[PDB]
Amino acid sequence: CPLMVKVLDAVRGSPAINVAVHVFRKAADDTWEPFASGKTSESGELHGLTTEEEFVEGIYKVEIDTKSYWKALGISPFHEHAEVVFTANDSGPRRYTIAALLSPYSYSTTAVVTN
Amino acid sequence: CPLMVKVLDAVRGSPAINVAVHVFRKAADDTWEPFASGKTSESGELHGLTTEEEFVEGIYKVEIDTKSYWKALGISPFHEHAEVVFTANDSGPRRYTIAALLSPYSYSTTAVVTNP
Amino acid sequence: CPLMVKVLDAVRGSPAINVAVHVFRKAADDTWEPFASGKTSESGELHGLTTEEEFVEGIYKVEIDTKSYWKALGISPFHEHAEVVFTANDSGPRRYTIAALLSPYSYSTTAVVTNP
Amino acid sequence: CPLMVKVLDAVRGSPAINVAVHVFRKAADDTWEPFASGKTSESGELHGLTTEEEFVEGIYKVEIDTKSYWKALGISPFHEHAEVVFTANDSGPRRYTIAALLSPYSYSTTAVVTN
Ligand SMILES: O=C(O)[C@H]1O[C@@H](Oc2cc(O)cc(/C=C/c3ccc(O)cc3)c2)[C@H](O)[C@@H](O)[C@@H]1O
Ligand SMILES: O=C(O)[C@H]1O[C@@H](Oc2cc(O)cc(/C=C/c3ccc(O)cc3)c2)[C@H](O)[C@@H](O)[C@@H]1O
Repeated sequence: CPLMVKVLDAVRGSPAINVAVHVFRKAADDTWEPFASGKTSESGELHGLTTEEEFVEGIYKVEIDTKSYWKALGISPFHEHAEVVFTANDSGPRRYTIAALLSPYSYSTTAVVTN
Repeated sequence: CPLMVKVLDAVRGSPAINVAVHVFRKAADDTWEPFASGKTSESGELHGLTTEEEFVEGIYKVEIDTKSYWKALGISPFHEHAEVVFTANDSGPRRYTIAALLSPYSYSTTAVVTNP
Repeated sequence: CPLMVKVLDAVRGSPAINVAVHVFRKAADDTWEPFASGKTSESGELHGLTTEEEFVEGIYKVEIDTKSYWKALGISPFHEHAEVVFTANDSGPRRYTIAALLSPYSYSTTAVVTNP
Repeated sequence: CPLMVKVLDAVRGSPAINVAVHVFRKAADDTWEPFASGKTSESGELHGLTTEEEFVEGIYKVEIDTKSYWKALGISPFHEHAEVVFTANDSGPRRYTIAALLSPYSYSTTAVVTN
């Protein structure tokens, strides 16, 4: 599992559950091609997006659909989505975790890249 | 000034200086049209991107060129750019400050929205 | 103004208003002596805590009373207060801005340190 | 394990390893009594601090020794330590995770409280 996503809710102090996540890969023509998607689990995690074989070097975009999350909780949020855009590099460690901490008017995202 | 950007560097404890910022607006055909651009000052602020008249309702993307910023400092960061996407002015005109706190493998962003 | 505090509310996208702030300084005997206190303005800023003369070298604790802030808004938060502890002025006088971004189960804080 | 700590490094994009963590409980006289301590693991985590039986309601302080962490990496940091002060409440979910994301001049901490 070379790419995982973890999403946390800073208002409730919980994992952010049932958040839609869409991953795209940047194509040669510089458009964003759908790559993988899913919804976060009860633990705020989304595993199984891709495989080592398919996750080649390139630029990827992870879009986290924060607006729908907040609206489902009855809260009015600022963003349309949270977006994380990065280059996958083979010279780095093998596993990418993209973590995001959500608030209605803010977020904070880090990458944890490990062997 | 209805849209302003503030960027801080969490490594050095300073304003993030000379950070390029490109703003796009979603057009009727659903693509991202270039809207305004600039770079942060010595105070990490970017003023004067647009005007009240031009900043109409829509969906805007503020791309903060964090990779270019880190590379110019000779460091290899993780993200390409921090993107902030939001609907603006859909309850009338507001003033928006988009703030970002940058580290090489992480960034934070928040919005401060005021009603003049 | 060598020590200033800025607090933002990540729930409402606004300055955090009327947030109490207590600053302590570690005394020679190792306890936390009260140093200055104030509350944030309508802009979420707190100026005038101290002076250049009084703000000598030392270890300072800035306690931001986030629980009191959230409770006054009728919400039940997780932390008691955000504490920011740092050595100041140990390479000569500097100006410090302590910024904090608050949510009920989370907060961020960064420092901006400038040399006049 | 009612209390866990997770520490991440926002400069390196990694877990923060071998970070000292000290937990205190606020005593009746309002002093801070040592309660539990340890160093984060290779995954940036510290488990086994306490037990359900010992972790009673009260105010706790988790001090993360960030200054030593940064200095060991050759980096000059701003803070003496990161401090997380909170009330443990039995009406809430059973497990507290205190997460912290470190930079030299900044940090960000959340609580994930789950069943
Ligand atoms: O199940 C697991 O292995 C772990 O899940 C962990 O949850 C995570 C996992 C992860 O890869 C990253 C985070 C990141 C927290 C974070 C905190 C602040 C911020 O600005 C951004 C992110 C939390 C729990 O914190 C830990 O307590 C548990 O053990
Ligand atoms: O628009 C607003 O109401 C306010 O936003 C403010 O934006 C700032 C300015 C500043 O000096 C620091 C900050 C700190 C932002 C911050 C962002 C992310 C984080 O994790 C921690 C702090 C924000 C402007 O300083 C103020 O002039 C304006 O008024």
